[PDB]
Formats: sequence, structure tokens, C-alpha cells
Amino acid sequence: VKVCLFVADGTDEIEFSAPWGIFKRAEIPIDSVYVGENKDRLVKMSRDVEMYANRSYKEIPSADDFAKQYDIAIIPGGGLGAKTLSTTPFVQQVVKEFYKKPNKWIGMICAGPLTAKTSGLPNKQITGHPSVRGQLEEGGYKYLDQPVVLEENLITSQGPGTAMLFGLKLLEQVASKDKYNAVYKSLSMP
Amino acid sequence: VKVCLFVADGTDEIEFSAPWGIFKRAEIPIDSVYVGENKDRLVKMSRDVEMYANRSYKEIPSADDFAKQYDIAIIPGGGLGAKTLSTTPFVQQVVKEFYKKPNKWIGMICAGPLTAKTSGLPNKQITGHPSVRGQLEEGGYKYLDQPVVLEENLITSQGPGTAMLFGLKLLEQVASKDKYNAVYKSLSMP
Repeated sequence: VKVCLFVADGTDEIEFSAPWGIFKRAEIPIDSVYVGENKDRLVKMSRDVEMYANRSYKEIPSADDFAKQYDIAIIPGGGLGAKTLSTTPFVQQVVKEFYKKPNKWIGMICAGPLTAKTSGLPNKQITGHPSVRGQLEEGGYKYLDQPVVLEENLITSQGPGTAMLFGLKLLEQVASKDKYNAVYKSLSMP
Repeated sequence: VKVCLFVADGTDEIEFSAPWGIFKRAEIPIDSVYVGENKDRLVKMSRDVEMYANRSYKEIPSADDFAKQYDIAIIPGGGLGAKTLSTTPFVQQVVKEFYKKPNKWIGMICAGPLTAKTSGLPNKQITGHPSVRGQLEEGGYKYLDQPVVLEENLITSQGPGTAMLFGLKLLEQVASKDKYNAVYKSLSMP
């Protein structure tokens, strides 16, 4: 299994770091894939961290090619970062391609779940940050107030406070029982 | 109030990002201050993120000068990062100077709390990652198996899973109840 963690200028640091650190501990390959223009793949995160991404999305010609490279696509939040990711045709295409595939999984957290709306996904239930609840309900979604929601192969989550639970829920779909339990135990979850 | 988040090569991404994002949301100034060899302030984090720190500690001419600049010192974990930070005299000097001083605060998470022993702090209790429990109790500290411990003005915490509770506990000491509650509410804590 290989994971793509999307990142844009304005992506939240907490929501990036949680799945990143969880999949690294699991020894499951994960790449950060930048949606933006900086030619060195240098990203300015939501709260001003400057960090390098592994790849640019420009390296991947299509969603069909993306699907041959990755099994999990993760769309983190942060207000600005989510606006960019949710409005990028490539990301929407990946989301549409992965939705309901038996060997693929999509995660969206915080304002990330706006990408379900923009990709036209027909899932019934969803969650996200309370600040985008109105926007999600306009689209026709049933907002649930809980840390993590799963519908088909789409996992959604609320906020920086739930980023660890969100990363774990993604890992749960792909890790063996023993790998999941070992990674979980290593985190000192409260 | 002005916070220093220490960072080294091998610092854990999750434990850096939680206090960082929390203090940023609180609109409390926070600098990342790198301890290491890289002259460009490029840090290779525990799980391979490459990120720029705002400052090098070599910009700050003494621990007394550090105390003139910062009110809170935070020591994140990650094996290698905590090994480096805990064994840097500048960091130990800052921790010693800040301990039990009015309106200063120290936080250490995961392996970070090894810095209490190397600095000779006379706190009675502590927590930290279960992986370092022995090494902590070897310094004469009583280990508490709970997410966060506060003793005098020293906050210690267990692991990546507790990084958000850790950042919050630091914030709680310095923000008004009103500000704290607003920041808390924004996080969607589970």
C-alpha cells in the first residue's frame, strides 16, 4: 500500500503531521504531494511553517495514473489549503476515481471535506469542521457531529483535535491487526 | 507572552505541530529555534519532513538573553531530537533558569522530559513516553501514567497522541479563560 498526503499553501500543520507520522510509524510508504507552483516544492503551511513536499502534482498526468501509484489519498484542512485543494480539478478527479473502489481509500479532514461537495460525491453522511458545516449542508449532505465518519471508502473528520483519530481510521483500513495495535500503542492515545 | 519551540534534527512532527498550531491560533508569538549543525536552518524531522526553523539558537548569546526574549520554552520529542535537545547545555540552562520562576513556563513531551534529568530539575513527578519511563524514573522522578502532568511551572506529556492536550495545558497557563475557551472550541477536541 502507498499513501499520498496532498498539501497546498495554507494546509494545516496539525492535520498534515498526524497522518504523516502515523503512516511513517506503520512503515507504509507515504509521499507528500504539493498542489501549487513553487518550483522547489516549498510550501507555506496554514500557521506559517515552511516545509518541503516530496512531489508536485504536476508529475502525475491523470487520476488513472495516480490510481496506479497510490492506494490512499488524504486531503488535509486549514482554511486556505482546503480551498485550494477542493478547487483543483486534478484533486477532484482523483477523488471521483477513488470513490467506491475496493482497494482504495480517501480521507478528508476539517475544511478538506468541502472536496466531497466539489467532486460531486453522493455519500449520504459526512463531517468536517463546524465552520464549513453550513457549506456542506447547502450541498445536500447530512452533517454528523462526531470525530470521524466513514461512508463507503470515504473517511471524514472534524478538526485538528481529531487528526490523530482520523489518521488511525485510515491506517485501520490497510494495516494488519498486529501492525495497527502496535502503532496505536506507540502513540500514547489519551 | 513569547514562546520558543525548540527543534532539532529528529524532532517529532506531531509534537512540534500541536503546540505550534495552538499558540498560533491564540495569536501568541512563537518562534521555532533550531539546535543543530545545518547552517540554513533546514531541519530533518523524525519522520523525514524537511522544514525550516525561524531561528538558530546560535543567534541567542546566552541563557540570560534567552530569558529576556521568551517566557515559555517547549521541548518536543522524537528519539533523536530529544537526545540532541536534552544534551545541549543552552537548552538545559534555559530550563534551569525558567524552573519555578514567576511567569515562565516549560513544556517537555515524549522523550523531551529526559531534559529534566540532564538539567537537574528537582521536580518530584514527571511523565513521558512509556519507552523512556525507566530512564525518567532513573533520575529519581515518580512517573505518572497520564497524558499530562503539571508540577510548579513544568508541563510534561506522554506521546504524539497527547500533543494536543500538552499544547493546550501550556496555553491554559498563560491565556485568559475566555481566550483559552475560544481556542479550545476551535480545535474540535474529541
